[PDB]
Amino acid sequence: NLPEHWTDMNHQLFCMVQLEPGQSEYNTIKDKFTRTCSSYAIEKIERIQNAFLWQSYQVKKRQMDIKNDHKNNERLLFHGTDADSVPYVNQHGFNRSCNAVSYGKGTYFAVDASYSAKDTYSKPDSNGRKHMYVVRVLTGVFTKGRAGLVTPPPKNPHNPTDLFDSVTNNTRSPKLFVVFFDNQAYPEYLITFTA
Amino acid sequence: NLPEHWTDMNHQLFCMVQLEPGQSEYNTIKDKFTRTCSSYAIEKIERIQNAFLWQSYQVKKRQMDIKNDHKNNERLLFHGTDADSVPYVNQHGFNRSCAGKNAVSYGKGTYFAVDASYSAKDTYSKPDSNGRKHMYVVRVLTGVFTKGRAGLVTPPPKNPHNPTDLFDSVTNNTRSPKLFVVFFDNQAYPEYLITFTA
Ligand SMILES: Oc1ccc2c(c1)sc1nncn12
Repeated sequence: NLPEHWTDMNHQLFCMVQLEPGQSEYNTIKDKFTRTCSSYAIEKIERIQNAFLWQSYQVKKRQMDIKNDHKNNERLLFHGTDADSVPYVNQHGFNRSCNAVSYGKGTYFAVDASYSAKDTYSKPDSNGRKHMYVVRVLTGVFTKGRAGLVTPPPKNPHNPTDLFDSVTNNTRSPKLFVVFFDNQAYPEYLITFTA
Repeated sequence: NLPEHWTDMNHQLFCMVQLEPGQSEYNTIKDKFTRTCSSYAIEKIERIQNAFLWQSYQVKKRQMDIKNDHKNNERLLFHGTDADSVPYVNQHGFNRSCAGKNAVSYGKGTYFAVDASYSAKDTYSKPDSNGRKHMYVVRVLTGVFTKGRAGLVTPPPKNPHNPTDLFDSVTNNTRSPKLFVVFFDNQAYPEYLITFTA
């Protein structure tokens, strides 16, 4: 049950689709980036059409909507990666087992494109190209994280197995989210850009 | 997709169901266990009915069935754990970030044994304060596998020149597999808990 904005895949399950500059989809995603990254040059934006990653994400999304009994569990975040990790993330998504981990041993997602735009995350390749994903993240109900977490803390010490969905640096004004489970993040767009 | 032999859960998402000796379900697990663990005695066997884990598991199984060529992708395997781990596993399954380092390491992931005897070692199924040991019977998507290596944090590529086309799991020995390692969430469904004692 594959989204509208996706384009036909000739019965295949995976495709990177280069967006057309000037059209609505490219303009929406470019504007999310340029809010904090208007000094960088965008070379291209690719929609990630990964049927498997999508299915697994959508299943986790329906589970978290039931669990939390409301539907505001999704946020759009950024993730800066090096050139070598791009093929893996496109095909297999984010992997905590693969950078400071101050708020737990999960995958890190930035609210601001500027945070992910740092060279330590979006590592320039030899040609100077940087890579950042626009990611759908199931942040759900979150709390402050701390070093050493391997899962989010429980929502009550009385019930140790009922967990928060993610952790953040700051609950009132978050700038990053950590998630600790595969398939809590769908990599939706890859931005190729330069300094 | 909840299987029709599961007990009704009255719109609940999790339930442990104690099995009865003399039923085929209990007896087939007992026989699988006693095959290599005849010196131990089973206290009880519970069916694990976790709606969410089962759904995420079945999605990965259908994905691996499409990906691989008519492969038998799923094995029934054993997992020894400590009493402190049973509530997390029952509710959230098997988390590689919590895995113990195995005495013979074939990668940094969750280990599953062919033989109950392996899982029955006190190192895995640690005796609780009452002398009870705990072993899961687990549906595992082993898929297409190769000999593992201690450095692995994911299964290796089938081909070094295509680094993203991966083996599903690794084993200690591909001619005679005794353990499997899996590197991803929802690639194992904890189906039964065996409580046993000396
Ligand atoms: O401590 C970290 C580690 C990784 C990381 C961040 C903070 S923000 C970000 N965007 N992409 C990757 N990352």
